[PDB]
Amino acid sequence: NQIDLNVTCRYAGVFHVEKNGRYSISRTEAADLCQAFNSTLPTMDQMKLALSKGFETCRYGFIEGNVVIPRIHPNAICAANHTGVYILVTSNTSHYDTYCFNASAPPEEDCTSVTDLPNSFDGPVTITIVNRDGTRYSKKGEYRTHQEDI
Ligand SMILES: O=C(Nc1ccccc1)Nc1cccnc1
Repeated sequence: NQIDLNVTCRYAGVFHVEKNGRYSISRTEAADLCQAFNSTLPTMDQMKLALSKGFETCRYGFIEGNVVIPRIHPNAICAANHTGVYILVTSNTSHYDTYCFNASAPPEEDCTSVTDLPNSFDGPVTITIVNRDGTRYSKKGEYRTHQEDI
């Protein structure tokens, strides 16, 4: 009973979380997942500020109200070569990665690793935070509050 959560640098408190190496998070799960990091789904304004500080990914993820990809450098296989906060408009499907926003993180680029999951609750899952540099932090718990996400 294991969940891997790959996380990134934080940029103005915003970071990306990919679960189990696949698009696999629902909007309800995303809010619960960010809550386990004492975080919330970013607002568009928070995401735009993070982008301005150097944040980009090549993965769709929830923010508050939309599913987006922050892009700095045009890449044909990331958000159709767009720059800025690219907003997904048309999709059949409901599961993506998520972004999260931690107000207590540093104001600009924070590329230190994540070494805790401070607000997970008691539960049976081995949850492993996987940093981009491969460093890991694991703890037994749960973060999902909606049965349909389990
Ligand atoms: O904030 C964190 N831990 C913590 C919380 C309160 C007091 C002391 C430590 N971890 C974290 C979360 C989201 C992104 N990066 C790091």
